[PDB]
Amino acid sequence: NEPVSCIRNGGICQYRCIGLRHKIGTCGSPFKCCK
Repeated sequence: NEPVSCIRNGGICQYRCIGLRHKIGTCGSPFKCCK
């Protein structure tokens, strides 16, 4: 993928995210992109 996973943006990944955290995409499958 040219755009690479959401990690390229500099955000972090986690298995699950809570409302408090915001997700703009999915870092990976076993994790999600959240900040």
